[PDB]
Amino acid sequence: VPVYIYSPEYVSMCDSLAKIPKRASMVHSLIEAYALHKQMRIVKPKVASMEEMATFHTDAYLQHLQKVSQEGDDATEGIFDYAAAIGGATITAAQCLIDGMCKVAINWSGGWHHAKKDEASGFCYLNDAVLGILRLRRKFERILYVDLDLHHGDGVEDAFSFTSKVMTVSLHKFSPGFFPGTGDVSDVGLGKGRYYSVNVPIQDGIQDEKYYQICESVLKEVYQAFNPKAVVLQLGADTIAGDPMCSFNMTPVGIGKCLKYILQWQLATLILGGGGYNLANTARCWTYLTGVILGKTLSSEIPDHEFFTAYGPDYVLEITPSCRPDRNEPHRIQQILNYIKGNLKHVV
Amino acid sequence: VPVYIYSPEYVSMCDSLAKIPKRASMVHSLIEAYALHKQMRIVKPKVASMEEMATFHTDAYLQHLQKVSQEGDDATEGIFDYAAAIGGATITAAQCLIDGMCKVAINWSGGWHHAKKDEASGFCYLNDAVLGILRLRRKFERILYVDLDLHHGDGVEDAFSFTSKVMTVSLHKFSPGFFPGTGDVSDVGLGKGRYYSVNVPIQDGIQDEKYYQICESVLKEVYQAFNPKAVVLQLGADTIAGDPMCSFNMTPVGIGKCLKYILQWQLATLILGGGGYNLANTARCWTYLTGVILGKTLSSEIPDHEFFTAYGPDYVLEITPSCRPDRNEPHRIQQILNYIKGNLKHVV
Ligand SMILES: Cc1ccc(C(=O)Nc2cc(C(=O)N(C)C)cc(-c3ccc(C(=O)NO)cc3)c2)cc1
Ligand SMILES: Cc1ccc(C(=O)Nc2cc(C(=O)N(C)C)cc(-c3ccc(C(=O)NO)cc3)c2)cc1
Ligand code: NA
Ligand code: NA
Ligand SMILES: [Zn+2]
Ligand SMILES: [Zn+2]
Repeated sequence: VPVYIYSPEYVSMCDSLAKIPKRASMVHSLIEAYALHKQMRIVKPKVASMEEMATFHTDAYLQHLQKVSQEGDDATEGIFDYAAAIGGATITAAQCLIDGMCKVAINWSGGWHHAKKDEASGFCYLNDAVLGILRLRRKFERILYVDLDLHHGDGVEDAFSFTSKVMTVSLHKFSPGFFPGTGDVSDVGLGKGRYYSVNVPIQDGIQDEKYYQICESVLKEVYQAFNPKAVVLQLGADTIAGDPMCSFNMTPVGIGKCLKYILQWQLATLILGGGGYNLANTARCWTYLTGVILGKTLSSEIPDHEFFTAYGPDYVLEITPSCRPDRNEPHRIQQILNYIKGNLKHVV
Repeated sequence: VPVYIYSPEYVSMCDSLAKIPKRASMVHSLIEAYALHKQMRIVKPKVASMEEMATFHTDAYLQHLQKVSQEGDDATEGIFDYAAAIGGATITAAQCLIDGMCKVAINWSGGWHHAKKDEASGFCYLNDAVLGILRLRRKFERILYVDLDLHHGDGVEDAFSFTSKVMTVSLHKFSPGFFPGTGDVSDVGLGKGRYYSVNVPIQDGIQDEKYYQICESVLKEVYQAFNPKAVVLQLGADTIAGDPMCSFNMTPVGIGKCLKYILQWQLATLILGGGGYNLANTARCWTYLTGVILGKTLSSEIPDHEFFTAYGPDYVLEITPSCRPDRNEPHRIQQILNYIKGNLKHVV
């Protein structure tokens, strides 16, 4: 059955740093509230060690990061303790997969895909996704990373754009001035890790229907033109309607079919989170996806949990798309899918 | 000359509160660097007292904020202090105007237009703009509040919904899911003040010419129809191209014109800053604008000051639009321009 990397101390840990909200708690609180945890194997995460974070980051960086982590912004205090934890969490998820414990491991507080080996970007100071991928390598030769967060999962792409052992697929918003700004379809990787990096530029207003069509064909091509052995899926919920981001118009269900599509492969999957700046909703989303993984249909009545009052004013689990246009012209998308399939003709 | 509300103590204040990043020193540091300050009157703000704040907020509210602000995130500590300091700063600006000390009073760290009398909203705890409006109402009768920050300045509209003594005009983005969510053009005030609340809902990618041209038409009709005596202008720099918000595609010049226009009126104007989450960008903007207020032209190159590295790699004060389309279907805009001009018939 799935593994849920959870421990009170970890949740409380992912609700700290000067500019952090209590999203870890709300997410757990609901998964707990619908009793989904009861259907999972809970594992308590470890705190990664400098030596482990260092598998991907430069000693120099970790040492500095740490140094500052106590001082604050003289970057706040905690970041290193914080990072160490989530990092540890992801690695624990990978370890369980590797140790044929589960075929699905979950770390919803992970997904910090904007960090580099020697640099922090997009409030990510550790690339817990790379650390897990690396960890999967020990038994899995080919790893596939799918990023469904609204932003480009550069950190990870970048981390591996020189090998063909790790393939990444990032569906993100791509518009001049939108962060990070990287990820156009022509960005296929470098040297030997060329054509093993996929990016699908989408625009605002895509809904469940078109988003999945793109998800599925792309994944379809990939799977057979890369034949992976393990998957790292990051599901940042900034594509879900409601979110400050106000860019895509998705609901947990769309993302849920994209999730089912992967799960069916029957491969070792590491499930991460990432953005989701509409607390209640992000919690609605990963709690929904956690149901998908369990094969349980969830009630639409938000239980009476410590954070109930925040699921106003309808207090139900479904999310309704905002009344916003799709600026996605259906043929441009076809131009991209085509391109990609071409790029894939170079993957062996 | 114009007044610049600066205080070492005020900038240190405004550059901290746990998740408050150093935007205040950046803006001063650059205005200071271009030596604009030398041509203004630097006035030290006062802090606001419970009573000054109470002018607009409920003692209950004021005291809750007060309490928490001591504890911290047990919302950090300071919030009350921060609020009362920034409030104090607008109050001072307005008194200067009232005393006919100057014609323009600047407080780039104010413009927290989302706060309610008894509720914080959109990161705003105190509504330092209202308090300044309420301070102008001692001497002035008809106050006009123009809000050119990406968002609807609802807290200040609400505050004056039933009075025809204050007219609020807000140009902002209005789209299903975009915060705060209010501001349609059909939100014209209530009872005694119906038609005294003006809202201009725009879409993404508007640039300097379309934007200005709209601004100018509403302000012309508003000026002739409401005939103001003092102005309160909020210039949140989140419309500028670059900015995380990736919504409008403006440069300080399109906003510089709106400001210049308002200034042609020769009325006591209070300038407030506001959103602007691209620090170097915001500083550039408000430095350009302060130069507008002074009527001076600035070096395209950035002087060398404490936050110099931060303005690279082309170290200049201009900003270039982004390659994103404008979604303001021309015909729809006019519809607004007309509903408004018709609404402005019933104003005395
Ligand atoms: C009140 C307020 C509201 C919003 C922002 C905001 O958007 N901040 C802000 C600025 C920037 C940015 O441009 N940088 C280069 C760091 C990036 C982000 C940002 C947003 C989302 C993600 C993300 O989804 N990571 O995968 C990363 C980074 C946020 C700041 C203040
Ligand atoms: C990484 C990250 C990036 C961005 C945000 C973010 O946008 N937060 C966030 C959430 C909400 C919200 O929905 N509320 C109900 C508070 C509103 C705002 C928000 C955004 C912009 C403004 C503003 O520009 N006022 O003029 C005010 C408030 C920001 C949060 C995290
Ligand atoms: Na996505
Ligand atoms: Na506005
Ligand atoms: Zn994101
Ligand atoms: Zn704003």
